Amino acid sequence: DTNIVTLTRFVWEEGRKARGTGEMTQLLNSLCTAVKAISTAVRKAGIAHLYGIAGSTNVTGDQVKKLDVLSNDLVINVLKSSFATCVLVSEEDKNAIIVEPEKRGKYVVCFDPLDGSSNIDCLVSIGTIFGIYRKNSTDEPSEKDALQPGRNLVAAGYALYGSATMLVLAMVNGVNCFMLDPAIGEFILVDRDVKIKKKGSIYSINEGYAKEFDPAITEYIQRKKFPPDNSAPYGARYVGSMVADVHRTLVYGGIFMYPANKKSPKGKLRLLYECNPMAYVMEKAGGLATTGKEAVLDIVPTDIHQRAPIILGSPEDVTELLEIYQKHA
Amino acid sequence: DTNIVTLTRFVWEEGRKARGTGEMTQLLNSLCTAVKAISTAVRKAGIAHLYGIAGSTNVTGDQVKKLDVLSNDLVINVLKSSFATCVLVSEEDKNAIIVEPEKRGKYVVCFDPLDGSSNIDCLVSIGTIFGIYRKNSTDEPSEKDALQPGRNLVAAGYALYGSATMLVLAMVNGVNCFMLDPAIGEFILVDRDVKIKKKGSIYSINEGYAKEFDPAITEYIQRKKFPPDNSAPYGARYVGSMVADVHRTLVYGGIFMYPANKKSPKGKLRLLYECNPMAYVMEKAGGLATTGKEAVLDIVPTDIHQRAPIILGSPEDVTELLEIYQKHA
Amino acid sequence: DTNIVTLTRFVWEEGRKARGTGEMTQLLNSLCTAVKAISTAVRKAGIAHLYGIAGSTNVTGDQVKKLDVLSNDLVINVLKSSFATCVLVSEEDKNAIIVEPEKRGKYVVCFDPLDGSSNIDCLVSIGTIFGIYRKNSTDEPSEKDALQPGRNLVAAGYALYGSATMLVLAMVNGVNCFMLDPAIGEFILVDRDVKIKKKGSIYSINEGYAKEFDPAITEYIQRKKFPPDNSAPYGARYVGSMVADVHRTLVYGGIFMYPANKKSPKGKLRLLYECNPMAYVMEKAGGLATTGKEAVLDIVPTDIHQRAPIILGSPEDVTELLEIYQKHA
Amino acid sequence: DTNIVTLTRFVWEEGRKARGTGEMTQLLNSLCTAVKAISTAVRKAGIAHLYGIAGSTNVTGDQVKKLDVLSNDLVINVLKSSFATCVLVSEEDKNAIIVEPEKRGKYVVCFDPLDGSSNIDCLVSIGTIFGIYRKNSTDEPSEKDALQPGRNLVAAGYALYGSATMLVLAMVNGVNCFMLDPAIGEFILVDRDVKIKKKGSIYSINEGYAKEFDPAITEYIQRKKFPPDNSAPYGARYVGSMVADVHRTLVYGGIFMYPANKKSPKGKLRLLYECNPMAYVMEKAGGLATTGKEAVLDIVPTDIHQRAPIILGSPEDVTELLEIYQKHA
Ligand SMILES: O=P(O)(O)OC[C@H]1O[C@](O)(CO)[C@@H](O)[C@@H]1O
Ligand SMILES: O=P(O)(O)OC[C@H]1O[C@](O)(CO)[C@@H](O)[C@@H]1O
Ligand SMILES: O=P(O)(O)OC[C@H]1O[C@](O)(CO)[C@@H](O)[C@@H]1O
Ligand SMILES: O=P(O)(O)OC[C@H]1O[C@](O)(CO)[C@@H](O)[C@@H]1O
Ligand SMILES: [Mg+2]
Ligand SMILES: [Mg+2]
Ligand SMILES: [Mg+2]
Ligand SMILES: [Mg+2]
Ligand SMILES: [Mg+2]
Ligand SMILES: [Mg+2]
Ligand SMILES: [Mg+2]
Ligand SMILES: [Mg+2]
Ligand SMILES: [Mg+2]
Ligand SMILES: [Mg+2]
Ligand SMILES: [Mg+2]
Ligand SMILES: [Mg+2]
Repeated sequence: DTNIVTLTRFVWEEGRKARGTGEMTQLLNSLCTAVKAISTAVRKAGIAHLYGIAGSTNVTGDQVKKLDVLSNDLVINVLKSSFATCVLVSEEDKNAIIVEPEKRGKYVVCFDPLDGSSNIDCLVSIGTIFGIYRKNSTDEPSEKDALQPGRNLVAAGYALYGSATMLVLAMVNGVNCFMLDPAIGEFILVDRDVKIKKKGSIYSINEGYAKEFDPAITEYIQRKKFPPDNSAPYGARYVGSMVADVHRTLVYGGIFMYPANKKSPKGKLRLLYECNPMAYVMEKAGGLATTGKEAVLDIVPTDIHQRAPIILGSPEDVTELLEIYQKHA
Repeated sequence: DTNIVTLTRFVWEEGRKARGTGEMTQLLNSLCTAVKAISTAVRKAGIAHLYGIAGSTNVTGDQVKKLDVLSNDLVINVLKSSFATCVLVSEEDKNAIIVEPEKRGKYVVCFDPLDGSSNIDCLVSIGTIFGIYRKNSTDEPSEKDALQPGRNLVAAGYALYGSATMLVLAMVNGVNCFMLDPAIGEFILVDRDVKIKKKGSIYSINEGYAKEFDPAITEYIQRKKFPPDNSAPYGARYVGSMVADVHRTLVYGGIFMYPANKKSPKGKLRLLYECNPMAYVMEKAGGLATTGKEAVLDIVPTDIHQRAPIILGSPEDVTELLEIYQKHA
Repeated sequence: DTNIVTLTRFVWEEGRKARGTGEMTQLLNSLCTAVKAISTAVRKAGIAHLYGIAGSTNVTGDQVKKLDVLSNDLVINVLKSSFATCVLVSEEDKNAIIVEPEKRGKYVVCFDPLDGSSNIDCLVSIGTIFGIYRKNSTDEPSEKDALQPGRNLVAAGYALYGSATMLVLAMVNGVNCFMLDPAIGEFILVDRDVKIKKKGSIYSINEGYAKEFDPAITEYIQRKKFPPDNSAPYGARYVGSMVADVHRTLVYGGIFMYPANKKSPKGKLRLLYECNPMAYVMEKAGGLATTGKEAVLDIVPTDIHQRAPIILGSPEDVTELLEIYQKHA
Repeated sequence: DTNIVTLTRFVWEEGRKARGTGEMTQLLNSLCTAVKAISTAVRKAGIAHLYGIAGSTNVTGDQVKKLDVLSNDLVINVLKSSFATCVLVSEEDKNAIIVEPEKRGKYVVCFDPLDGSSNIDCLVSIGTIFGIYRKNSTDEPSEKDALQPGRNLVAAGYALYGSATMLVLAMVNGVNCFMLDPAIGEFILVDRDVKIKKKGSIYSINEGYAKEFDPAITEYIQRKKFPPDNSAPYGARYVGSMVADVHRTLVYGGIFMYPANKKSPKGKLRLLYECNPMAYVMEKAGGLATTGKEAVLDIVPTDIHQRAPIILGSPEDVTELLEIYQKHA
């Protein structure tokens, strides 16, 4: 169209304001390259024979897939080569990766290189999740520097490999959506300064765990099906990939839940590279993100791979649920 | 790789056996071209400004979307130009389209040009559904020729615009999956002669209608959450696009339900271009497809736009549900 | 645009007229798949490390390149699998390939799988050339069936991997250009029934052989630079890939020459899979194609790999040259 | 491959050394986006109906084409939005474009947005040419700042839309080739620190102007055809697009000539955005670039649209020609 707002440009201009080393741009710019490479391998994964196990288990017990490994090498290498990072945390690595001194920059990046594992083989939409923190310490970089609360985030978001490829990016001022254009391989701004509705009509949870749910979730779900005021019941949606279910929740509004259950005190989703980035996006969009007892973004992690319940979405729906928990406490 | 099994080749060879006019190949071959064009517009739909209403209502009351209109023109035109069709039924047209005499062939094609409407804007996977019948009558072609039971189907299947684009094709001998390769725009065979597991671990239904469900569905869902034998409960998945939920059901096994409810005697999904094609795929894959009272494929339609409950999936799961209905009858 | 004239459709309709086995369509349709695969590997050849020698010499003494080998396997396999061919002649194979009995069809296809070898590494436009003959004999298929004059051709043309990818196709009624659309991988009709100008302003020959040229070529070139009537001199163009130089000659008009020289009685270009297909295109376009002494299309070959001088182009320019040769004879 | 040297990365690292504002990277990075957009429109130009005149004449008398206009808007807009430029000179604009104050940076960029005009319609390879100078003056930016000799260049090069898309980039330390990967839309390093052979075997000139050539060119051409030492004659190549002929000359070696003629005292190629960028590339590659009487890079321009003879290539060939001119002087 001959004037093209790309994620690359939009980023200079934003951080142009606060005169900067500009290495955030180099960082985000390297992450896009990793995102396009993953998007491309995923669009042809059965032709490239990329579905299957790799033959290892990761620290949180996931059966690793070939695409986990490809997308993880891709993200690690482009992050290093950006000269903008010093500590990397990934779902797929037991410990934090410390960047070699020549390539160090001031940022720590937590990421899930491929989220949605149960959905790879059936071609359901899948994604990549990331959060970026500035290094706070003066000490030599270490795993410690990844142990900050989600409120310290400077940038967060995700790539969605859906019917189209979208890069959702949240920073201190707001949330912006960029769609990948396959013909020129740029990320193009499509939604500016996104805000989630005050209240939704959709609830998204895996109801197969009904037997393990706490009484607050149980009551809340029953209320979504049998409204007390005789309003229309909520529709149910659970795609089964966090990135897809959170993304719909952002665009259409509503609520997404992966609560603590009887079996899991801490839920299943991982705090550093699933829960915090999603909660940061939601908060920057005007929504909320809570365990049922406290804000996800205030938790000080003690383990890079720790888990957390999460309930996120429109503020009115998330608040109604918080009240049920307070009512039971 | 220099030997390429494309959907085009695989089709000559199959129908090569029964020496043929070969116009089925011309037909399926034209449908691929429509499928690649739709796949391409969908991958860049927000950049092309293709999300939104068109500003009409279709015969079954859907709020029409720009992509409904594009994908529907694309399918109509390529079907005509194939010289293989005489009657077209589409979700988006009040009546059957009769093909102009110069372009007539012996096939009637029912299709949903873009399925998954609620999922377009949030980038969730979406699709195209079709079923092909031979003309049975000697009369001038008419809407009548689309009114055959699903058992008369000669070919059926769907395109899935997911993380990758897949063409699932069922014919008298079996079901085969072809993945679109974006670099050369061919459909490449990836799964040969697919069979669905005897029994699954996943149930897929919109539980927001709990208040309208009949007692058979209600009991069946409660049994999936609280197993009587104390086996692990089923996981829940509901993407919200028929094509995506059926596809997962085909690959991983399990069950998919869009049952009659108190509000809808006939359910919501449409018999000619949603229920029959999916039920034909399932049956050709070794699964089942029933209203709760009879086989989808035996219903003789009386209206091109009529609806039908549908419950489809692994034979063991679909049978357990049928028993509950018999138990209540 | 929702009505798409593809090479696939245009071919059914043409041969629809003369009711046919339709295996020409299957043939041309398989050749497109090979053409898109080659087009794709060529667009990324330095990234895939596809420039270089393969490490063999072919029958006419060419230093073979990796891309020669890839494009040649691709063309052989798709031709076989089309069930439309019984004898294949390729630049890259010492002898004619006889197709295994199960896959036999009635066509013999001569082809140059990758033309333009000197131009691969410098990214200059390159191509694929082919001619198709019906089998005339009743004998078991043999190399003999490829030894027919170019006038027996039923179809001929070329793919050009230039700034865009074009498939030029000549058949009994005329010449049509199809451009490959990278987004949907179809060949789309762009120029219908092409005709070359009666007279051009461009001459295309490698003038580095001035010392070996016969006196007819020498005089003709001097006349192009110093017109006797004081008209503007012709411009010179020599891309150095037959497919590119012939294609420009077709579109803009003019003349292309690879004449016999003192060193080569028969010139360098190869009769079966370079000279005949190009001469058939030219003649179907209203131009001419001659050795300097006789029509290329009338030569009865005695060797699948024999060479022939060729001078082709607008009829007025090619005739002026023929007169010079008659004048010298 | 999971480690990807892109033009983007390679540029940070180079200019990383000399700690910088980094706006050269932003500049080159914006130019790539323009280059991919042009590459994409050119690959489908006949399907998009992009061949034809626009219906104007530019300052140096060229009949303007639709693609001239598209590629020129694309380059202007991405240059502005980079915040790295203050003065733009383009073939297609009568005067220098002064950038609006908010978007000013320190660089002046001269460019030919689409070179190769005679070759667009016949699908011959075409290109984009550019040279970048730092602003030297303290005055408000003006056309004056584009009037520097080619020796002041900080960066120069070209995009080639050939069988593949290549970005050739010359800077103070050397010349590097990046190939565009269509699947991820990045420029990937393929040739590092390119050097042109000391001596070639190819001469590239439009011999249709034989009647207007000076006696030095005439003798030089005759020597290429009739070697005095009885070595093999040079091959001739003239694609007819400067970018293609210069690129081959860089890779294979040899010589390229667009000399002053009797009709044109200054030749035809344009100094600011054709001759200088090409001469800078050549010199950085170890070759030479001369008018026949002086180095192209030393000419102080007096007019943004002035023309210059140019003879460029391997140093041994270019020197032999210079000697002929000295011999005639
Ligand atoms: O199958 P479950 O227990 O509902 O898990 C679904 C969740 O698991 C994940 O795959 C991560 O493991 C998320 O993407 C998704 O939200
Ligand atoms: O929102 P609901 O009532 O669950 O409808 C979902 C169904 O509707 C459809 O969009 C068709 O209208 C299907 O693709 C999907 O199965
Ligand atoms: O280098 P030469 O002798 O001019 O050969 C050019 C010819 O050679 C070919 O590469 C075939 O060998 C043709 O494509 C082209 O016309
Ligand atoms: O047709 P001519 O006079 O040889 O001009 C060819 C030159 O013209 C250009 O098109 C620029 O006008 C160059 O790309 C090419 O070198
Ligand atoms: Mg995992
Ligand atoms: Mg995850
Ligand atoms: Mg993961
Ligand atoms: Mg609808
Ligand atoms: Mg539907
Ligand atoms: Mg629909
Ligand atoms: Mg060869
Ligand atoms: Mg050849
Ligand atoms: Mg060849
Ligand atoms: Mg021009
Ligand atoms: Mg130019
Ligand atoms: Mg130009």
